[PDB]
Amino acid sequence: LCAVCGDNAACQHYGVRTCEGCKGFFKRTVQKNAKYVCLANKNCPVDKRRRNRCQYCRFQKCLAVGMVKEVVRTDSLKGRRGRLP
Amino acid sequence: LCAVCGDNAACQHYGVRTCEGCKGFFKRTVQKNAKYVCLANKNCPVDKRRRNRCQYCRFQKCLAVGMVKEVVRTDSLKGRRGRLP
DNA sequence: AGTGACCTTTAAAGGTCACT
DNA sequence: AGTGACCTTTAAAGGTCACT
Ligand SMILES: [Zn+2]
Ligand SMILES: [Zn+2]
Ligand SMILES: [Zn+2]
Ligand SMILES: [Zn+2]
Repeated sequence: LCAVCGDNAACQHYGVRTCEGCKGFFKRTVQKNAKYVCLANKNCPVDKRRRNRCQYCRFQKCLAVGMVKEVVRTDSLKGRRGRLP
Repeated sequence: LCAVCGDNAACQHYGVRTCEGCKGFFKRTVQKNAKYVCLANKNCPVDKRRRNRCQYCRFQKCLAVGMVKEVVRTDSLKGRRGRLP
């Protein structure tokens, strides 16, 4: 299951077995180089029910569990689907 | 282009860019743990035309170009299709 | 604008069988 | 029994768009 939020997970995404929602979130965050601010103490619990309630803490736990930014495509590799040789 | 025989090659197989024929040859050789003997000096040229005329020299150069035996599935992984998680 | 269930696209695995 | 053109299956990458 998903290491950052607990939802159901079929395979690994950007280094960690993740939910479909946390694949999309982590992917859009890095492409847009988004930057967030947590309205509370950076201790927001990130489970399936509270997942969207803080984008900072949800990205913070993304980096903590070990999702790697470099996997989302950048420079030459942007746009191509599937595995890269 | 296929590194062992020169035929056309679409992708990489067991570590080296190879044709379908040399993918199949290399895979069954290792599964059957086959062992060959070269009817001549072990210098037999392996191109597309003479490709099947000596299975030792074609296997000899197969390991030389650098395809690795471990990729074909053994023990736990025998029988399973596709990429491994 | 952001979300995420759903989809296509890849590299590369093995399985198949007319032909030899 | 051996070959190899062809097929299906894997994980995992991006793209979509009704819903919010
Ligand atoms: Zn998730
Ligand atoms: Zn927070
Ligand atoms: Zn070849
Ligand atoms: Zn020979």
